[PDB]
Amino acid sequence: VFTTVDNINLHTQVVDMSMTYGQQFGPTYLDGADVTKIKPHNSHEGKTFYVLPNDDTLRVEAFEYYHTTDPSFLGRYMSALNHTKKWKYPQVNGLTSIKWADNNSYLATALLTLQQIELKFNPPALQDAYYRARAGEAANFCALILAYCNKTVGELGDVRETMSYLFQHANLDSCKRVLNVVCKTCGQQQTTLKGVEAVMYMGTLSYEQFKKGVQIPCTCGKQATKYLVQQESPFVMMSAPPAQYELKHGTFTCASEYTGNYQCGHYKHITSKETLYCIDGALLTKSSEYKGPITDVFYKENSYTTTIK
Ligand SMILES: CO/N=C(/c1ccc2cc(OC)ccc2c1)[C@@H]1CCCN([C@H]2CC[C@@H](O)CC2)C1
Ligand SMILES: [Cl-]
Ligand SMILES: [Zn+2]
Ligand SMILES: [Zn+2]
Repeated sequence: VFTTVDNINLHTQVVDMSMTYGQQFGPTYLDGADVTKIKPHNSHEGKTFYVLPNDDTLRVEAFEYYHTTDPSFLGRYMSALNHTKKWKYPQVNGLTSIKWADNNSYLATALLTLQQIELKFNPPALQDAYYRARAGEAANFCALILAYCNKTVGELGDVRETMSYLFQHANLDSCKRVLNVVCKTCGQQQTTLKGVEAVMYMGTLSYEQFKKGVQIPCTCGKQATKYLVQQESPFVMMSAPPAQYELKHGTFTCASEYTGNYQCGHYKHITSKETLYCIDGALLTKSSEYKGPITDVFYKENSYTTTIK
């Protein structure tokens, strides 16, 4: 029998049927399933089991693969894998999606988004899982996302919360956003964001509107105008409270629709390819135009410098 924490460095161990896996190894999982209360079977010899990082070597390996120090991570990860592996991951419109189960609509929408933006995860667990998931095997990636976000299967989620959590574990250091807020009493004031903060915004969905200028409260009492001075990033995420919004073809990359409230709701994913495709888990519907309660819109960027002198 073998044990590991990353499924990359494996360790050979001893087969003894009298003691539960929990008494010999500690908490043990086989392909997600909690076998801690189980004693070893004759058919298990040679398989790979996961265990918690109790050995100092396993601590190091788990940190290098998952980029977290949380001891419970693996536990949570494995618990999530017990469900994500049962889900169906149909190909829909050239992307990997999830047939609806366990309120996963936010997860399916985040999954489709991740497959359409240029992102480079730093943790190897995530890089490996990402490439597997882009090809259709997305159980591990979804379990890892649930784990990194401290969400459980069935638990309610926000697509923006998920994307932001994950961006933290991505190489966005080269990203840069220069803004300029212009109040008529306070004057002009410029700011520069780098990293994760440069690729997200909250307040408006329209990126063209962010470039033209958006009204925001100022402390003096007036409304100030914030406009985008410079964007250096592979993508940009714009969020806003759900509202009826008209997605025009060729003007965005993809978008999150949300119907419902803080208690109960359902997420749909819209993407602009050669026309507007609406991916509701395993369901797909095409349309030339789309109007819906949008809350996230994702745009592609390379380098932008404002024309406002
Ligand atoms: C009722 O939804 N309102 C929302 C909201 C509010 C204010 C916002 C302000 C923004 O900045 C200007 C940007 C985005 C905003 C989004 C979200 C969007 C939909 C998904 N989440 C989940 C959160 C966990 C659980 O409660 C289920 C819903 C709620
Ligand atoms: Cl409802
Ligand atoms: Zn002011
Ligand atoms: Zn309800």
